[PDB]
Formats: sequence, C-alpha cells, structure tokens
Amino acid sequence: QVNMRDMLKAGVHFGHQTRYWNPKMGKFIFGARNKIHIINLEKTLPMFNEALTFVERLAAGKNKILFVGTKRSAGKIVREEAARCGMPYVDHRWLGGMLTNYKTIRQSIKRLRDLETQSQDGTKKEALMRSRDLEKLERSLGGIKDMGGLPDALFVIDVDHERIAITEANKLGIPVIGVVDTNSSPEGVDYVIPGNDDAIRAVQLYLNSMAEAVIRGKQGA
RNA sequence: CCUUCGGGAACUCAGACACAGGUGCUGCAUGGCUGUCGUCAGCUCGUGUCGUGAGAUGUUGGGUUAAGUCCCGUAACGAGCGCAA
Repeated sequence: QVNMRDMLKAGVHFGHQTRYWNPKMGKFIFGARNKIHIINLEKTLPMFNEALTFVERLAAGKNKILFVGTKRSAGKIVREEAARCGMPYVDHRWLGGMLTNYKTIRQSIKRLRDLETQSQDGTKKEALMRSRDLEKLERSLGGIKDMGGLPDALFVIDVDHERIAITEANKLGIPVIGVVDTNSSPEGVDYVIPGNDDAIRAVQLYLNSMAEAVIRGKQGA
C-alpha cells in the first residue's frame, strides 16, 4: 500500500522529461535530476489512499468503476485487474461516445448475441467475415459487456493519453480517479494520483492495488 | 309477352325543358411507378461531441479496391440504401 520501496523500485517516482511538463503539476514535483522531473512520492501516498479509500468504499455500497487504460504499455495489465475481479473496463481505443452517447453505444453490444447458434456452427463465407468481425466488437466494447447503464467512478491510468475519457465523465458528473504524470494535467480528475504512468512496473502497482481495493471491499459487504 | 285474365315492357324513328361535344387557349397556383452519371459508392440521417452561430465532424488520414466489400488508425458511434446472396 504505502511502502516507499516498491513505489521507488517500480516506476512511480520517475516523471516525464522536463521540457514536456505541466505547470499545474508543480505541486506534485520534488525537483529534478538528470534533466527529468521527479514526482513527489511523499504526497502521492496520502492521495493514493484517498483514491483507494474511495474505491473500496464504492464497492462496499455496491457500485461500478470503469477501468480505462487503452495504451500499449497498459495493454495487458488491464485484463488482470479489478475488472476481471468484478468491474467494467476498456483496453483498446476509448470510443468517443461511451457514457455521453451511451444510448447509441448501448445498442452495439450485440455482435454474436443474435447469432448464438450458427456462431458455434462455424454457412461458410457469409460467416467467416462475421467471425473475423466478431473480435472487432470483442476488442473495443469487449470489456464493457456487463455495465447495467453508466458507472459511478472512472479510473484512468494515464490522464493525458485518455483525455477524451475524462471529458465525458466530467460532462455527466461521474468522479474520476486517475494517475497523472508530470506531463499531464490534474484538472477534471476528482481523485488524483500523481505518479509515473509509462513503466509497466508502476502500471501494475495501481491496478493491483485497485484490484485488491475492490477485492477487500466486496467481501466486506 | 308474362297472364290474380287488372297491368306491364324494350325499340328503325319520332315531339317539348336540358344537354352530352372542348373537335382552340394553356405544365408556371395539378403529373405518379425517369426523355441527361462516365456506371460515382458517391449523396444523407439518428445520437454524441466541438463552434455564439451558419456549420463541421462522422464521410478526414495511411494503405488498398470497379467499387462507404473494405482494412489499419481516429470525438465519434451507428445507420439509411449494394455486385454478392
């Protein structure tokens, strides 16, 4: 949870190169070294918990938390997270429309749904192009199968990259927990998490602590 | 020509009121299931987003194709309509 070692050993402290940096993220910076900014991990800790506390006090009252993270780096660690442990997620291309235009995205969760007979039957040419394009809908909307409407919290692990995601969340009102690296901007994210969002090591750190947040918050209730 | 043995009818033509006839005008208050695309997959829409707005995005880009069959990327996601069948 709050152990310097793992955080210090697994990414986190490292920020983006000084040239690419936001002046809004000045407070969460403990200076610089070797022409790179060092995120302050003495202020990450405190906030982390408020991010974990919130998340664990959301599943205790039974709620949904979207796990956004459609990035090469986080494109495998966001499959073995809290979404596999009982949450909704997105790992490939946050389609600009989900949550704000959820009604039109609601009616496109059926790719194989209305063909659960001949999809296991393996026609031939008329099925192969749908078989091929069954994964299409299985990749983009694949992790949003179960949702029952909108969520109540969003958890992005790279606010600068998944900036569209947060614009919709804020537009509707659903709180956003998010890792903000030095080059990103901490504006719009309800609960911030100032930390590295590029190294895999750090990527699992939040995911695994958020996986366990709902894991030690769903059994309680 | 049917017959309660009363009565009735159609027509070559035929007499009085009204008429049918537009057989001139005019596709500029009236065509519906075309008299001009080379066969362009090109023209649009619902919702969402961006803009004070008219708009725009979707439909742009990278590749590919007779060809929105496409594929990969992308504030868009779907759709109306195909050679296939």
